[PDB]
Amino acid sequence: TKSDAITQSLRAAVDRNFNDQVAFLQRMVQFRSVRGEEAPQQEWLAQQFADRGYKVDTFSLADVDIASHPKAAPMDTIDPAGSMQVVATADSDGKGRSLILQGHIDVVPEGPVDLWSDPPYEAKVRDGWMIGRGAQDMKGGVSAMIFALDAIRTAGYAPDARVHVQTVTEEESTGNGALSTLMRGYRADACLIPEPTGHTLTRAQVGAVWFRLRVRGTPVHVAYSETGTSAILSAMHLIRAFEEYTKELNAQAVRDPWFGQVKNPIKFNVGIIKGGDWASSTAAWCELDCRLGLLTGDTPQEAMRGIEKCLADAQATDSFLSENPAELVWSGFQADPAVCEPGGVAEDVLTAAHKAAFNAPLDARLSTAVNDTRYYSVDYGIPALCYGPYGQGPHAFDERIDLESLRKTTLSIALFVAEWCGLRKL
Amino acid sequence: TKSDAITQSLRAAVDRNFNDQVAFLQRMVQFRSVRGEEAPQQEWLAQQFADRGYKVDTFSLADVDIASHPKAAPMDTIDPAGSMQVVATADSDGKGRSLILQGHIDVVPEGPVDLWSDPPYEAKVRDGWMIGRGAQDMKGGVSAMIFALDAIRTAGYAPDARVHVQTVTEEESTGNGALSTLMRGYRADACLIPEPTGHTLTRAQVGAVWFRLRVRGTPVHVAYSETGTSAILSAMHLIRAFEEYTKELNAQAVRDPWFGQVKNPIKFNVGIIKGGDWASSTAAWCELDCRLGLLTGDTPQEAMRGIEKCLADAQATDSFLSENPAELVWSGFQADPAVCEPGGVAEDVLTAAHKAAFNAPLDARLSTAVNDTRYYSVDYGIPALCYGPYGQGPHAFDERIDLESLRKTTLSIALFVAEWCGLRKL
Ligand SMILES: [Zn+2]
Ligand SMILES: [Zn+2]
Ligand SMILES: [Zn+2]
Ligand SMILES: [Zn+2]
Repeated sequence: TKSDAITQSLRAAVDRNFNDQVAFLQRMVQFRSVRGEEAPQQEWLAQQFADRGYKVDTFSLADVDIASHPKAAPMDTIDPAGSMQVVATADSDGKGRSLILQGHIDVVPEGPVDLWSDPPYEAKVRDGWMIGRGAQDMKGGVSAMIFALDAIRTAGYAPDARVHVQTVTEEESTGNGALSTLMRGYRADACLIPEPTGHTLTRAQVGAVWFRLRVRGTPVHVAYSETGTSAILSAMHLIRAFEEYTKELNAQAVRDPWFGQVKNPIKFNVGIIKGGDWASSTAAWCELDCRLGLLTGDTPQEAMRGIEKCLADAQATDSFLSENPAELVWSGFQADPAVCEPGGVAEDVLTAAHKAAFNAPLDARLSTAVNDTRYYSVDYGIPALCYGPYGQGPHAFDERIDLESLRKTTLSIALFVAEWCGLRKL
Repeated sequence: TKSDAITQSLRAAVDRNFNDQVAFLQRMVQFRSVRGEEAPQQEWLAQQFADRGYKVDTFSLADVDIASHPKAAPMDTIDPAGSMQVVATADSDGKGRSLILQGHIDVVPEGPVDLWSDPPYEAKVRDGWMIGRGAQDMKGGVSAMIFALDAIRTAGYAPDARVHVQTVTEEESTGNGALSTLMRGYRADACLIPEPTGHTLTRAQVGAVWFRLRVRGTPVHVAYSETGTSAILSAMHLIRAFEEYTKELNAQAVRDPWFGQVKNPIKFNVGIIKGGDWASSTAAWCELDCRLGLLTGDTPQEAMRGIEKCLADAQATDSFLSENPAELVWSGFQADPAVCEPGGVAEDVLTAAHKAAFNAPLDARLSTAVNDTRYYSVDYGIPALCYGPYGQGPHAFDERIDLESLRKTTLSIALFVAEWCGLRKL
């Protein structure tokens, strides 16, 4: 009765504030916070936190000397001094369990704007969905965690333990934002990141390596092409080589504890290609930006050695590459895989919070995408939960988030905070 | 003999003026007259022609309504109103045969500047060679044609017939600059273009078609790669299809009366590639700029239909393309092949000039590259000769011209003009 009344009041608070929440998310989605362009979104979030009475700490990857940590990933052409993190702290003298709530506010490129059916940064709301780049992955989740805490406040309460609310860059490229919050000093008894898991807990997740191949060739006139080579055709040779390696890796994936019975869990992608200068000249250069997954039994340095070996073996079978060996650039992720070890108390609390919010059991799922919980649990021994709202089209056209999923997910997170941290009268 | 005397005075004249010729050529090479950026080079040439007493006509592709000609080729992103031609005319009441001397002053992109051993637009001279983009192809030949006429003047003569000296853009991409000189009204009893043929007459030359393939595909999270498709992988499928088609075309090439015994005379090249947005997103787009040659019995229209069919056939067999057909864009050349039929009087005169200058018989060769002689002969019935100096590396790193060759070729052209046009004493 005591317990049901507090729950029914948080539910009330979440509904009361929900119209504001959707507006809040729309504003976020309208920030085109692609890589390198996140500062305005973070400035806004900082002021939003200030408005709610949090102590606010904003700092860059350079402020914590990011490259000094062995798990920091290389930053390619992006200046670490411009890559901004925001951590809001509600301090407390309470006896409950402290919590980190974290989400990323970087979003992946929208792609060809003409292929979206509603514009990617307008945040059009339609038939109970909001369409936008970042709406699902993961600004929706970010709105859910902030408003979970607003709901507790609206209901007349405050968490009975220290809480940090973290908004980070670089999740989609390195993970260095998440890592920097830990380098900066922030700890808690648990961490929850509301990636768009469709109301599931991510039980295990792959890691990943980003790498760029820079290929040369011997340019000649097309008329004399046999006397030269093409860097673009040689790049294609390497793509085929990496595809074969990836098939070999997936044949071995059956030995993995968690992903053993999943079909082709290791994914290889050539995401960006550029090369050549002239339709009637042999291409002298070609660059490929790639990604390769790794499983729970692998480390990134093992996967990097494997990548180097695959490339070394493939250079020998191409004439242009025997005279012009391709350069390998570590261009981003060197990311650990992670497991949410079953049987933890944090998961028990989320199970009960989920039950109350969705009137269903909490399902666990595998993920062939990376997420930032890995830093919290692998590197800092913090129980970490990846769990969030439902939507469609991450990294795709017409990415969209289910607004009723979001309401329920916001409630679930609020209920989680209440049990995990405990409540006190505001 | 009297003809031997005139030849010796022309030999002396070319030698006297050669240091000036080299400085003139260096200045030309120092103009980075890549496509769209040729106007300063043309403004300088116009003035150099005015300084020599020629009547000078400069006009753009727009000024002749280029697109109105059936042999005009598409201009892609390049504004015809800014593509400048220069035609210098030396009128005569003489009874000799009139002559066009023509060269292109557009140069192909230099490619990775760090892979040149001497910078591409510095025109360094070392060990009897000049290194530079355009030095061989074909600013060298332009200097030769200009200084051949300067030698005739130095020796105390003028050509005894009308001469037009033409410098044009667009040879490396469409041929529209050459065609515009003819649409403007310029005619003569013969035309000579000093492409760097290594002191050979080009007997026959391929045509060519430029085309761009614009792919789509369905972008997803690499994590769910199989859910979607890669536009990059689909572009590769098309490249393979065009390579197979080119193979079939070369199988049929045995029936060409000029190229029938050449191995692989038809060349396919993918010169430029761009695609995708993100290492961890499936590529939604990919664009390829290509070139395909065609042989002397083929027409550009027929080649174009063949390219369209090859593409149509290949769309069927790719998943992403089966639902997202790639678009073909005509991107430049729609260039006729050409033949310099043997037995012509112009060739006889060139043969004599060549023997006098080089003490060697004139060899004739086949070319697997297009040149602008096609318009003069095919479209306007003007006997046209492609013949010029020796170098190395057209469209390649460290393009260079042999200065001893340049000097002798300049004499050869002077001797050709003297006999073709006749000479009168100043
Ligand atoms: Zn995410
Ligand atoms: Zn993502
Ligand atoms: Zn040329
Ligand atoms: Zn050329």
